[PDB]
Amino acid sequence: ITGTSTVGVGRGVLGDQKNINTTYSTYYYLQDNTRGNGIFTYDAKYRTTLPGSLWADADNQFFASYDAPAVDAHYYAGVTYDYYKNVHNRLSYDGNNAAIRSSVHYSQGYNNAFWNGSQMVYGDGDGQTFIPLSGGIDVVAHELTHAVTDYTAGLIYQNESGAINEAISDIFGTLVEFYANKNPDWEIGEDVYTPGISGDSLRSMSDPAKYGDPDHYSKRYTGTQDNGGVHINSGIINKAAYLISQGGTHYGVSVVGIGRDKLGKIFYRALTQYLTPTSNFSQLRAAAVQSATDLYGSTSQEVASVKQAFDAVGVK
Ligand SMILES: [Ca+2]
Ligand SMILES: [Ca+2]
Ligand SMILES: [Ca+2]
Ligand SMILES: [Ca+2]
Ligand SMILES: [Ru+3]
Repeated sequence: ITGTSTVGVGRGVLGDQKNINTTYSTYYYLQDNTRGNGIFTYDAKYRTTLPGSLWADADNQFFASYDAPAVDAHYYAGVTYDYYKNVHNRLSYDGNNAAIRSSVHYSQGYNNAFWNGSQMVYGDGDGQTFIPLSGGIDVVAHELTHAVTDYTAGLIYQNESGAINEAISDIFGTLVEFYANKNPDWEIGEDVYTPGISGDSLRSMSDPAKYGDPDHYSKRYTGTQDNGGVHINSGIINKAAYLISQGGTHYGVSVVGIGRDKLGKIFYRALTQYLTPTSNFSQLRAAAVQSATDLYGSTSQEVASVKQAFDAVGVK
């Protein structure tokens, strides 16, 4: 909507107060004009018609329980925007400041969040398996990263390119979580998963096997469920990424860690310059090696560590 930029205040899903960029014109709307061509957050009102209505509030205060998922979808979209711009010089998900649109209160008891090809969509969870999923910065940045991938490598969402697509989203969702630097970890979804159980999450990058996901190519899933296991075999690549950043010895193979920033540069460059829609795991290894070669040189530790990491998960 046309209006003047303002700053509202509210509480997110986890009860934390944050300021949010809004737009005033009769109502205060969740429209942030300070980032690219705008960040816009919508109310799906428990139904499934999208995007629903641009979020309107009479007084620019967003402290009602119903407001919380919107506050966090809006704010963490901005954090994700900031990460890609400041860390990778990328302006929004298309690299040309496309508007970022999000809808919350999608459906009823909906235990998921997703990028639909055009926007982000967040369920509220059923209160048991999940609380509103925009409360998880890694979930928000994971699904916004699917938009980045769709505009760059274009990894097809099935089989190994699909598991790479998923891992790329887990990798950058986690790096955005470290960027925001609030209780960061290498798990996925922990802030919004199972409020009745502490210490768990949807997936783990540092030990995928904690949830029955493979941590080596010899344990890959080859059936047809889950689009050929894209949320399962993503564990193989998540482990590789974790090892590249943090190092460790995995099934006897030692990896020298090079840290998060370099993991992020290498995988960003792979995603945007070398991966293609049909890339498989072995092709990702090559892309990552070449990216590390470009950035740090063929004889670098960075290249050697990337190779160690893919050897450790059985990917040649
Ligand atoms: Ca209000
Ligand atoms: Ca965390
Ligand atoms: Ca996390
Ligand atoms: Ca939990
Ligand atoms: Ru996903």
